Amino acid sequence: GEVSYAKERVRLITASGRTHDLTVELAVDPSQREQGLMYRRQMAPDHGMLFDFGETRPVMMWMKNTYLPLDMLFIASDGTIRTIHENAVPHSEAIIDSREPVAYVLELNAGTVKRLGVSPGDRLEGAGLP
Amino acid sequence: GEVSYAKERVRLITASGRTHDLTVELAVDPSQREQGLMYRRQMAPDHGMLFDFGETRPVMMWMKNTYLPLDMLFIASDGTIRTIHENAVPHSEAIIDSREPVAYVLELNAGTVKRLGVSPGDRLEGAGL
Ligand SMILES: [Cl-]
Ligand SMILES: [Cl-]
Repeated sequence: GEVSYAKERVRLITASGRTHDLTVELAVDPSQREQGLMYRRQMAPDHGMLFDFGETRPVMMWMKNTYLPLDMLFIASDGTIRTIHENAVPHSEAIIDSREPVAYVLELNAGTVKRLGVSPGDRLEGAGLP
Repeated sequence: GEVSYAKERVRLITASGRTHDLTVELAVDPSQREQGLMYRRQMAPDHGMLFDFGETRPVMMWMKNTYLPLDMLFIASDGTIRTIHENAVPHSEAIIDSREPVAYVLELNAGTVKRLGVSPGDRLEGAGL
């Protein structure tokens, strides 16, 4: 049938203590993680996709077939945001490497990191996290 | 400046032991309490506003300039939910009384109390509760 994703409420917590909720689709399967947000033409400002690699290891992301400009947050197993790549470029096959082992990647609309005042070292929290 | 409130994670804890997390904005001076949730057209199911009266006394609420239907929970200083008025009516000037003295009111989307299985006697916990 139609591809489905588990959804969940997560929150970004910043160093200032500010909290902001998001609704994310969980990309768990290999096909879900590879398809990512390909072909989607819209996505609400507080919605994103949380890629759950099921292990801690470096990861590689790209923008192949992706129309929405995105911010990418590379996240440790304890929810710490290690690095952030803002304004990934639609359609680009340039690899964006995590540069170090991580457990998750959060993709949000481009500009979301700025809108929410998020920085590396801030945290994502939710059901499995930390 | 953009209107802001201190914004907190709080948790409803039912008598049966179930927990439900929320993020609430804190209305803590007279102007904030009198204007809390006016104008808003949308609010997530797990969001609300916590009105902090700075003391324990009878309180009075209404729905002037309020577009969202809301559930009101009247809460003691220790976080115990004393009474609940579900399904307050957008724009209604009807005055909703705690009757007894309380320290807080939590406003949620209408129907939230029923959806979460919350009752009088249940508890709200957070930083400060
Ligand atoms: Cl801040
Ligand atoms: Cl779409």
